[PDB]
Amino acid sequence: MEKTHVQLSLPVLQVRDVLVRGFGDSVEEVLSEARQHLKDGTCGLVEVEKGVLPQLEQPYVFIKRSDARTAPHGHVMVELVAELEGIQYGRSGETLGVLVPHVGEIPVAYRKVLLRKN
Ligand SMILES: Nc1nc2ccc(I)cc2s1
Repeated sequence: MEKTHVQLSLPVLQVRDVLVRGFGDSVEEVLSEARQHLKDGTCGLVEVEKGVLPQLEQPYVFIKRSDARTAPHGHVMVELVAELEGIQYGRSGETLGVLVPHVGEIPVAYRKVLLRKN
């Protein structure tokens, strides 16, 4: 009975602090693990700038904006899209960041999102 969307506040991490630099070894695994870490409260977000992606591990999981009107309760509506070797699995809007495991690193901010659970 999972609701279609969940309001989450994600810790924003600096890339050089991240200890576990991705979720796994295949597109299906990284999407699965991302969704589990989101449910457990153990997922962080790295904002993408020059130099960030080469310091993280593929496949990547991005959170991308899913619409233009829903910022319900101050949370941007987003969905997950994976990337491996330049091919994306999903099509969505602008990237808010790359998701990574959170294992206790100190964040620099929080990003409020309304996440589509599949
Ligand atoms: N299918 C499911 N994916 C997710 C993603 C985030 C959260 I919180 C719960 C679930 S259950």
